[PDB]
Order: sequence, then structure tokens, then C-alpha cells
Amino acid sequence: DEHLCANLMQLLQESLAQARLGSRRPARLLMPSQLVSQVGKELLRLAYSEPCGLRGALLDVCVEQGKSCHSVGQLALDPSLVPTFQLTLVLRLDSRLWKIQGLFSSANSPSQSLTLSTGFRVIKKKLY
Repeated sequence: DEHLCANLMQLLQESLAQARLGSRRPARLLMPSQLVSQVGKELLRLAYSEPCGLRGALLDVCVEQGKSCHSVGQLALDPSLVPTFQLTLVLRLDSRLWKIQGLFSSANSPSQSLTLSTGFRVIKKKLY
């Protein structure tokens, strides 16, 4: 499942690069190189005790922003299988990186990226 997971990490970063956390305004969220590695490792660890391994997983991603927890997206890891377990990935964005843009920001220069924390959680639950 290692190549499946590597590819998933790529899809995840593409997703986070245009994340919407509570509004329509996308934010360019970046995963530290270490986070990508640790996340992948843990997803794999949790999946190997399941039928079909990581292929049977439904990945559920959210980003912690202070007290809030924003849903980023959800993905069945293999289109030809019905997911039988859910992996909830909880990432974190330091709240100083968090403001309101205004209605007249067109001539503003492109937003900078925001790098996510190295801390995260993964929770697995069987689906029925």
C-alpha cells in the first residue's frame, strides 16, 4: 500500500493548496516534509490491520484552527472498493497564520502560503 499512500499524500497536498476553512476564500496550506512522512506512516500503520488494507479506507480530513475544526474534504482511497473503515486525519494550523479580506482586494498581490503544524492525529473507526 506504500505507493497508494505516496500518491494519496500528493492528492492531499493538492487539496490543501486550495483549502477553504469556514468561507469561500481558498488558503494555500502547505505540509512540512516531515508531516507528509509521518502522516503517511500512521495511515499505513492503521490500515494494515484491515481487509483490503489502505484500499478499503475512507479518508476524512480536517484542519484545526484554534478552537475550530474545519472539514477540508473526504475521499475513498479506491474507487472500485466500498470503504469499510474511516481514517480521520486532524491537521493543525497555528492561529497566528489565520484576516477578513474586504470587498476591494482585487489589486492585492497573491496571498502567501501557510505552513501547517507538524502535530496531527489520526482516528480510525470501522464502518458498518
